Amino acid sequence: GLMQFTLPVRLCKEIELFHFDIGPFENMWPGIFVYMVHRSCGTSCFELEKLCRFIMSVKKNYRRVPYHNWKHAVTVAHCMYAILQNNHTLFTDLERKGLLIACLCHDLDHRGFSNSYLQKFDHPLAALYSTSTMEQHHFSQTVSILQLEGHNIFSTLSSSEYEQVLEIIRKAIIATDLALYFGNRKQLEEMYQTGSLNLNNQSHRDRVIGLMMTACDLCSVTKLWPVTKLTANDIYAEFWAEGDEMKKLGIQPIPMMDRDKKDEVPQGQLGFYNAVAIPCYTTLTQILPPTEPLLKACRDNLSQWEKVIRGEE
Ligand SMILES: Cn1ncc(C(=O)N2CCC2)c1C(=O)Nc1cccc(-c2nc3ccccc3o2)c1
Ligand SMILES: [Mg+2]
Ligand SMILES: [Zn+2]
Repeated sequence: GLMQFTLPVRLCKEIELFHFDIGPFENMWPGIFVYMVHRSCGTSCFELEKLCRFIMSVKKNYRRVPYHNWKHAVTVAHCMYAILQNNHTLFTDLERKGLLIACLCHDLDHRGFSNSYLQKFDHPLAALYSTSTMEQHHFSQTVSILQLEGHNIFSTLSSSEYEQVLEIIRKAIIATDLALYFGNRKQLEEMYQTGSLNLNNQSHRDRVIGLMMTACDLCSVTKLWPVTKLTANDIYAEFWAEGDEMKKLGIQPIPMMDRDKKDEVPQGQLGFYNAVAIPCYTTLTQILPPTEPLLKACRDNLSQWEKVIRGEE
């Protein structure tokens, strides 16, 4: 009850910044996450014994893949923490509880393959969930872990509060389907420009939490250049393995996934920064002004990729 988590000085300060890197010491990631829940939500919102057991079960259900691993889960949760901390008064007690858990759980049991590859492979998950395949599975894995003995971190919520938090978590995890991001951002852009955006409209909140989820999920593009550049290696390690599996099924992969077209990576990052990242953090900064450091860091990284192309690195 009086058991406060404390970080070493440099972490205590740097963890409040959007561009914080959680570091290569795995055994500290759980304490980093509790620290973020305690400061974001209160030291009262979860039973520590249940939270710790929830976190360790969630960790055990991430796989040893190069990118969509336990470190991605905690990085994405840290990005959400930064947003919530910079937008204190805009979010309810339940949204703060739900969204950090959503971020930790958002890629549970990811095998390092896209929804596309599952569909072309004819994976059982593709038959069970026709759209947002992996994301309905991640949500499904989250409920499973929540139903383990001694793992219900929401035990002291009412029936209605419990259904609300699981609904926040479900929508939050589905929104990490980047196929859904494009229309969600276009609608938020229109609603912001015409002035119809209303944070008391529940369907409007849903959309704003969706864009935050996309923003946190993509947050490798908002780190310092060395973190961004080295995360891109892990991202492409998975992409190229998927490309290999596409060729094994008799299908030429898109160039993004073809390790033969490794040369085209820098131009591919430009496309992604221009088509996805910059629009995402632009719309997010318009709706939530204090998230502007994500946009600025993203722009800096775009400029760094332009320098790679111009043979300056
Ligand atoms: C940095 N980052 N962070 C998350 C993701 C992402 O999309 N994820 C889905 C699971 C994480 C990415 C990312 O880089 N996406 C991306 C998007 C569109 C195109 C390209 C691209 N690269 C190419 C290289 C050579 C030729 C053509 C190429 O096209 C790359
Ligand atoms: Mg995902
Ligand atoms: Zn993710």
